[PDB]
Amino acid sequence: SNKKMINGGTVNNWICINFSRQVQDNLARTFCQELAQMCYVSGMAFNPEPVLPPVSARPEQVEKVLKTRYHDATSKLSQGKEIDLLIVILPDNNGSLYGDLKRICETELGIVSQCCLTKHVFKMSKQYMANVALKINVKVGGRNTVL
Ligand SMILES: Nc1ccn([C@@H]2O[C@H](COP(=O)(O)O)[C@@H](O)[C@H]2O)c(=O)n1
Repeated sequence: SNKKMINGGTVNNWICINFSRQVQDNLARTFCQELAQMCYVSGMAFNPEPVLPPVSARPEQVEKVLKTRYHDATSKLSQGKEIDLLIVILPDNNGSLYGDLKRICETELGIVSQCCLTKHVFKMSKQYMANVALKINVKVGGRNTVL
């Protein structure tokens, strides 16, 4: 028995920001679609479409891109609704980016985030997707089985 979802959480509103120069917009798009699909079939409610298309940014502009995209996506929502998830694509070797990302999301935006390395985005294996779905589920308030 591999882990499974007991209670699937809900992601009605999500966006993706990409920080990897090896990843074009369409690949980010396709990756997120596969991830959304896995989350759904595993037992989550998960909108197949993001609030806004993926955007690509340089790691040096992490603060600016996050706050701007957060503001723009939120303003697009029905009044009172919030962004449930930010998917972030990172270079395999990203230095301080991961930590900066987390501090901003956790303590400034108050948004749940899931980071995904470029290497995994290119591979898009079903096992990887399943694992990330499990992580996302816990983060949005769902519950998974224990081994
Ligand atoms: N300081 C860190 C810690 C994790 N990561 C990476 O982020 C991923 C998981 O991100 P989450 O914390 O958002 O679940 C992994 O696949 C991992 O190797 C990183 O790139 N730098």
